[PDB]
Amino acid sequence: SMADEATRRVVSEIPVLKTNAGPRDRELWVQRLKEEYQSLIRYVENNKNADNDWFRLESNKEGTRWFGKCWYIHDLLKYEFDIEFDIPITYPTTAPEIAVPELDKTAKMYGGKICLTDHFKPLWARNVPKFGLAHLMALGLGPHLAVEIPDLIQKGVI
Repeated sequence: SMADEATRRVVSEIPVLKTNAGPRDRELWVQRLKEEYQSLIRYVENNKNADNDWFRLESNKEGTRWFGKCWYIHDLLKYEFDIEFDIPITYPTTAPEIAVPELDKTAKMYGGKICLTDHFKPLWARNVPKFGLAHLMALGLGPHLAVEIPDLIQKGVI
């Protein structure tokens, strides 16, 4: 319950996605992407109320390449990081691999691609295709930054 209660507490205000289709899937992809932007923009607006407007994302015309910025705040000091990911052909079953290239200074990184907890993959698999890029940010990058950025600051690499 407690895995289930926690996820829900983090994402219940984020629009659930419905369409089970990846980039190759024509109108279903077009519909999927509209769900991605729907879910992304509500999260971002909710984040403004939370005084935790911690990321911007944008995509190419076909919505297969993503890039943007995240912001972490430690001891009142703000840190910015460039982020990117491509959409796997197998999305939304296969979660994308988020890259923070400029950190490629930490061991939790293979080219620029961060290393999430072993707990993320099962968490994503249990929810396919309801979770999207909003949830990847909310349940993946978010908790990663809360462990990684304090560690790197302490290690004097940031």
